[PDB]
Amino acid sequence: FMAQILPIRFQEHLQLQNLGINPANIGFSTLTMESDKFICIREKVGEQAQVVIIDMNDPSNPIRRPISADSAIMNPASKVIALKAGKTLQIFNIEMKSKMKAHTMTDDVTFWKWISLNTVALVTDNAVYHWSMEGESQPVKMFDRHSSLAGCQIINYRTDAKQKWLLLTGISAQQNRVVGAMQLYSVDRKVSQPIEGHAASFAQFKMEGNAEESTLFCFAVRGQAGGKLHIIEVGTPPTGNQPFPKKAVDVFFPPEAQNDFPVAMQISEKHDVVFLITKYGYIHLYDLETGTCIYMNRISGETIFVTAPHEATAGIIGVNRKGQVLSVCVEEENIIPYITNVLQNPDLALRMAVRNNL
Ligand SMILES: Nc1ccc(CN2C(=O)c3cccc4cc(S(=O)(=O)[O-])cc(c34)C2=O)cc1
Repeated sequence: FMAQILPIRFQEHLQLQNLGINPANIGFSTLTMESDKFICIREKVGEQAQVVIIDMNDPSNPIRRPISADSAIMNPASKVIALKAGKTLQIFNIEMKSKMKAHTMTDDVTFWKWISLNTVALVTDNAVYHWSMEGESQPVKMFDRHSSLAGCQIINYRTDAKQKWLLLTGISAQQNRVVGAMQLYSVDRKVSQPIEGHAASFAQFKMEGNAEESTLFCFAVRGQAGGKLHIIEVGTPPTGNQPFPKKAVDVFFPPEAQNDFPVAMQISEKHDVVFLITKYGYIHLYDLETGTCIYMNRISGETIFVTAPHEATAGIIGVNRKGQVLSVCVEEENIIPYITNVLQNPDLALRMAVRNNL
């Protein structure tokens, strides 16, 4: 019943191999997508190291520049790029063809990522720094890394909106398992919490009855106890709010997917939906308020190794290993019909409609 409609809209936006990208460079170490505005790829043509920038507003005309850099990350909002070559970091203004800032670290930066329109996060072996692209300021140490992450491949770093709750995520191979290790740091309390987790995100959510938004932390894991998803409030609740009751639900893997696990998460605050992507290319949607599982399907034949929020649709956009750029968002006309008649969850249908009416 109602097989003709889904609660989502799947889209393919590009195929990177048709834009002259070599498939060997379509991967985590060489292809970055810091937001839905740009894809940046490092490639070596002959002996010449190049950066290719694909503007997602005009993708058919990608720009190549010779640049020697071990990593290249575009700003989420503006035509600004950060480049690193060993311990030396530079940020450039593309439009004005000019250096903005530079810094030389004393420790190697194993992982970095833009966390806002103006700030880069730097992860060394022993600490995490935030670096403004503005003014003269050097990077500022935010916290020391927790021992639980020693030896991990760092795969993500993100923060809540107010940059008071900071989350570093790595993974390690423990025999034939991929074990997630997160470090949640409170800026205000100066406290770290180690957490076994594979993918996470923050979100603001205004509870019925509350005048102020709650800051939520959502993470997913597949550990020895199976797949789990948790949704918890972090930090002091605004004065006058009731606290958000913590949610803990299962994350389903079919029997043929014993080695699948979560790899990416983005949240729609417009729809209060969590998007989780798995290693095997499955997407799951969960209600942010309750953790109820709305939808699961395999949407990609290849692993999706990078994701961002998809702004215009409040969805999730990603790149897979073959170079498909794909996205998933709420289908706003069909989601409530699906919840009503396929999930048979009228409580959720009502909550969604109450929010939509505003
Ligand atoms: N297509 C494109 C890409 C990057 C830029 C920004 N940009 C620049 O605009 C730029 C201007 C002048 C010298 C530069 C040197 C270097 S590097 O030698 O340190 O890798 C990098 C840059 C640069 C640089 O990235 C402008 C246009």
